Amino acid sequence: MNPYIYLGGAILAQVIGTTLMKFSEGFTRLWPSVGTIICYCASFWLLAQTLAYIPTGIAYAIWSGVGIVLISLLSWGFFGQRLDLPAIIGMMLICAGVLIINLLSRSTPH
Amino acid sequence: MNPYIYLGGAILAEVIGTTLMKFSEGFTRLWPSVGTIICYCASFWLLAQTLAYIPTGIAYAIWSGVGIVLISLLSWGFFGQRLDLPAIIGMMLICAGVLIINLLSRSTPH
Ligand SMILES: c1ccc([P+](c2ccccc2)(c2ccccc2)c2ccccc2)cc1
Repeated sequence: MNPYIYLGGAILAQVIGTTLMKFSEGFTRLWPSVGTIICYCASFWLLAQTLAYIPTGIAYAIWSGVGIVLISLLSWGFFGQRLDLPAIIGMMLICAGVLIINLLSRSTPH
Repeated sequence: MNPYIYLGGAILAEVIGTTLMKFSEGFTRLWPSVGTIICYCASFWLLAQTLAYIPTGIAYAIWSGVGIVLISLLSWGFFGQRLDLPAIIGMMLICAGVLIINLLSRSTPH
């Protein structure tokens, strides 16, 4: 795999998984439930493979924060698309997170 | 039960889980790896108990502020690393980002 394509897959898995679990309200359908756990385990594996390459606690927090803001922003657009302050600030936060991951990566000896 | 104590325990379970996940070094240590799975699942369960008494964004704001300091202290303590300039800005972004998004976000329709 490519580590950024795999990261995009992990972001996609987080978006689908949170939404699917929210709709399900628990484990309802067995194949969705097992598949959701497997997609999260595959996503978690990428963090374990990237353990020393970037500082773990800050990296997880930035990825998680970007993820829930992205999930909320996608849900907000589904409710109705607004050029409003939380959506604008959410995009700025995601852009700052992407920039901060580069800065964390380049302040970590490769 | 006491929900404030449960939330503190839920955060502690994540911080210990993340500490075990770093200690496990790419899944090489078997017994911390087994403990890691249990600690995150326990954190999720304690969080599930919490989110019947403290709302999701309110809980996330507390989790974001309290938890980062605790894992950072352990990160210096056992893994010998210091927060550099972009990591400090990242911590500021995590701390203030939840508050501004939660303040300016608009209510769910359903
Ligand atoms: C397990 C179950 C729920 C959460 P989260 C959350 C999900 C994704 C990214 C960031 C946060 C949540 C999301 C939507 C509905 C309910 C719960 C979560 C974590 C800590 C504190 C509050 C909320 C976390 C782990």
